[PDB]
Amino acid sequence: QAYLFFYDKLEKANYFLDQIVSSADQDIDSRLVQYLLAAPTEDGGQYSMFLNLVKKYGLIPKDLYGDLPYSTTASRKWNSLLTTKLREFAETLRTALKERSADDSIIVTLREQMQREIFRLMSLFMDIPPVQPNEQFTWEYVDKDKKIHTIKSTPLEFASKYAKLDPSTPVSLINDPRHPYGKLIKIDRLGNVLGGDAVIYLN
Amino acid sequence: FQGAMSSSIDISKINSWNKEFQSDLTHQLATTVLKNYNADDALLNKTRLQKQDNRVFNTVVSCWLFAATNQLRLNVLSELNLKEFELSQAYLFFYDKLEKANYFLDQIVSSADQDIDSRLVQYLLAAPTEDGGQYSMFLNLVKKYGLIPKDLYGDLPYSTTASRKWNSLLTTKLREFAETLRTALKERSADDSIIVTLREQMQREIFRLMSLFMDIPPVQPNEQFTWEYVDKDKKIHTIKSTPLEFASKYAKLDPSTPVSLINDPRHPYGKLIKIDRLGNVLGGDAVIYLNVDNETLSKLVVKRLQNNKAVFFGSHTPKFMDKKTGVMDIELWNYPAIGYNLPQQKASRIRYHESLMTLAMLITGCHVDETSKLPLRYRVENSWGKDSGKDGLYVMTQKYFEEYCFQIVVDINELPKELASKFTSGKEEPIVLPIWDPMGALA
Amino acid sequence: FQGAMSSSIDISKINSWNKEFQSDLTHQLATTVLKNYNADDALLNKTRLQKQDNRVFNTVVSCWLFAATNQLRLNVLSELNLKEFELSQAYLFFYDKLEKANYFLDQIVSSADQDIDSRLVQYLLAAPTEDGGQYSMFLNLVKKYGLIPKDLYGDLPYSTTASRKWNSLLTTKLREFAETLRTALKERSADDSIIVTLREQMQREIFRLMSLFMDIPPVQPNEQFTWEYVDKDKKIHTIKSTPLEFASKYAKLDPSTPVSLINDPRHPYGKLIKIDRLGNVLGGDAVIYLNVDNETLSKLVVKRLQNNKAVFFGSHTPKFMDKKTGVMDIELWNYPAIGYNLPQQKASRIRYHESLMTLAMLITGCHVDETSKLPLRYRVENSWGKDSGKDGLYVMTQKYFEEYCFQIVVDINELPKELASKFTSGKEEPIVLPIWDPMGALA
Repeated sequence: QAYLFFYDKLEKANYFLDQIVSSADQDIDSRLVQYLLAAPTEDGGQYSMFLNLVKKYGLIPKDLYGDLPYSTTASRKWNSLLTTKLREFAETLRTALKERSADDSIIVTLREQMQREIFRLMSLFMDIPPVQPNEQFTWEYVDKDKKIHTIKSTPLEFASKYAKLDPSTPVSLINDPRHPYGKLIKIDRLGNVLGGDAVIYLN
Repeated sequence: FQGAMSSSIDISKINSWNKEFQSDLTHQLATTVLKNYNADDALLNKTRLQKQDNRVFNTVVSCWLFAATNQLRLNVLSELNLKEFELSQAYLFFYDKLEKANYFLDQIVSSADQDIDSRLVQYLLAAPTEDGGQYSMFLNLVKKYGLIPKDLYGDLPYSTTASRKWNSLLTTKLREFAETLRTALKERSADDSIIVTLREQMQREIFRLMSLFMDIPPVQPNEQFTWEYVDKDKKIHTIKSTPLEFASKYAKLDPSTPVSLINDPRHPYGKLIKIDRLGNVLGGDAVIYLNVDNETLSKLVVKRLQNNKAVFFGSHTPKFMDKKTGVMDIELWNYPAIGYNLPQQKASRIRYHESLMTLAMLITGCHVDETSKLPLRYRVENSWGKDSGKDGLYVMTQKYFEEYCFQIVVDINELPKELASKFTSGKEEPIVLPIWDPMGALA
Repeated sequence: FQGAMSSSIDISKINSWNKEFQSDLTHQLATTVLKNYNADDALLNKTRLQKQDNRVFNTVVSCWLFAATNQLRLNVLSELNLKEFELSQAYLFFYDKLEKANYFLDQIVSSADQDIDSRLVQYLLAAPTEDGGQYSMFLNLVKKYGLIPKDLYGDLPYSTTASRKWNSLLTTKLREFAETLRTALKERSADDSIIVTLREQMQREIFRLMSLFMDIPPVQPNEQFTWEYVDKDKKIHTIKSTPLEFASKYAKLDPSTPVSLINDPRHPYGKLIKIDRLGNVLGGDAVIYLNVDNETLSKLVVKRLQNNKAVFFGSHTPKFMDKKTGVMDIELWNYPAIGYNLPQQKASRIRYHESLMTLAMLITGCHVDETSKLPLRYRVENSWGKDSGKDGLYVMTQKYFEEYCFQIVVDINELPKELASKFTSGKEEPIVLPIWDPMGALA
């Protein structure tokens, strides 16, 4: 679970930076901006967000990446330190955006230094997973019969070949009396992986 | 495409950075320790603790409800020569909650014109009856209800200590009433007979539910109560008085003298600041602050203390506060040792949702640079008991005061005529902030 | 003078060094964390833990008293088809303590010639009846007393679990007897009538005090006992046997096959090593080890395991052992991150009072480099229960085995004729070490 938790938090933080740039035009005291500054890296999530993570990172057996780190069970402190920094970065960005354009060289550099800094702080409470999504890992295990086996696979292939996950089949329905039935419902801006799928429900 | 790509998390990038951080010894040590322990517990700096934990103060006196009533408590204690004494907090808590709920109904009617999904309405539905409050709200309660000794109205009821459940049931009902009102307002006018009746039935229902968790106080504000007590000498006495007279004659409270100042870098100093719609008793006073610089703020704290009176103040608890040792020092934890530094300034911290007032406490002392200078540290007290801090006492640095404290309350007579007139002129137009401003209610 | 001065602690020196260490970021972080937490708790490396905590073993079987009897326990379990079974540890514990105390009296007589303040005598008076032991000592007990099911002699007595008090009272008496003997030996000869009587009264007194904390076992070694039990099938059975026959016929123990090897870098390999005077049953076998290199030692562990038998082994507990996670890895704690490195090698560690055998455990499995190589990790089990380690199981690295383990016990028939002959030739003269050698008794 920690595997996904790590990338979810790293992605949300990065996504937040983008949300701030795309709303740089609105006032700091606006409804959207204040809302963005409220809880940038909360642990919550949705199913589409789960799929956005799995399509990009895959899955791995817990044996290779457990819940050993303190923050994996008591993330409140960690999240708080991260958020305090994201609030500083938000000002740094907005400020730099008053004079420079978004695609401007300076901004692009600034955003990269922020990703760097986010990742650095995160690596202090959790290690980046041991293998990259397309990198092979070797897993030793014992089956029901006490017979030992070795599996060599990558996180992505594993999620697919062994976990049998097909990201195209899952869809979520919802009973939301506020709107007509048979209509599709979309939650604006809600996400984790920049450019990932949106939160969609069929009412 | 290029921009969106540059803004995505690149796996090669983070793994390359990881490789670089891992070749740094400080980082290797930092992630060993930080995967094992809470950053605050791991980084608490005992070397700094050693020099900052100083409990000597050369200027000393001889949650929001406790902090606001403490002085009045002292007044009674001295006026009647008692060994111990306590004002009923529950008395004010009961009326504060009943008033807030009623006030909420009014807020809903006055905003019936805006959509349900609007910023103000949604905000109103969020936490209609939270326990927090401000000093002006305390005065609004005391002017209407007075004060009573704790002996006549204690914290016996369950909900007086665990109000969360109760508050929740109340709020669920207030949310139902909000719809009932708004709905009835689509066709009828506010002053319309039907609405007025509807609102009264709601007050009734609120009071009924409240009476289930707490009893209405035993006497009305102008109703006499008789209080039997024992003074320091074991000699018994009987006092016959009403809540209002008591707050005045024995507690010595004059609602016209207290004024609160604040250090809010977002706005010019010398200007008055008003929090829109924030209140409890319908038609009561508004939350008003006179914005001022820190030097002035610090000097006022010293003067009040030299006048032998503790100082009500609002701060951002528990930022940089160590409850175990009772220290409030923004440098007590060695975060820079792990490359964690915080450059964002006070004004920005506020605008960017990073700092706000969350709690009211009391400054009961301070230490001034006896050379020819100014305050270095303050003695702070809360109502958590001898358990919190050192026997309940805290020590706060001057720098912490400047950076994570905002408001203090003083008597207008202790202010320079220059600032006093800000409250008495009538020429000052206040800067008006939204009801959700970070500089609002204190727990 | 110059030399003594250069060897003194110079205040300017240490404060100058401090200044230099303080300007190093890793050091600043290290002393922040280390003033707050235990070095082991602070430096435990979870990144290393993650990869080393592997509970997969391709070679598996299907405190000193528990480890030495476990196999015999298994033998009975299989021989009688029981769901569960346990040999009495208390049985051996009783006679071990009684024998050691008696043996001590003999040690004192045989060294009566040396001064009281001598190295050997003072050493003898130190801990005459400690609970530790060796494998040869286990055999000396079994050859004389046999074995019995726990059901007939359990750990009911208080002292069987908290022997410290009891041992202390016994030792105080043994110290009194030591003087009484030595004194009587200044004038009389050892074989002198008086001495012989005196020694018998002492045995009597030892046994009397021991019988107060534990009962002598219910049957004598050649005395038949009747044991009622239930097999896996709920079917009841009665076994009539004596302790000696039982240890042999049901436990299948042959005292002639077990031999112990050891990796002691202080001496040449291929040579036999003997611990002088170390024993329990007067006239019993001595503690003997065949010194061998680690490759050989590791291979023997594999072979025993492939023969489906756990392996008794002595190591330095709890060096580099994490009880909470059940891991024995000398690199599990990131000490080099704080500049703490340990270059001293095994042979030196032993000679310099840094490492010794302290505890006996069992190797119940291992993982071999299935390519074409050798063992990588071993499965280890102790008798502390499911609480210690992971459900009581530990995982030990190959490197830990090489560095902080020393002795293993195998059957002479599993040894290469080359090494087997070392025990059967009769030509080998053993290297003789003092009774206080770090390679002695195991707890």
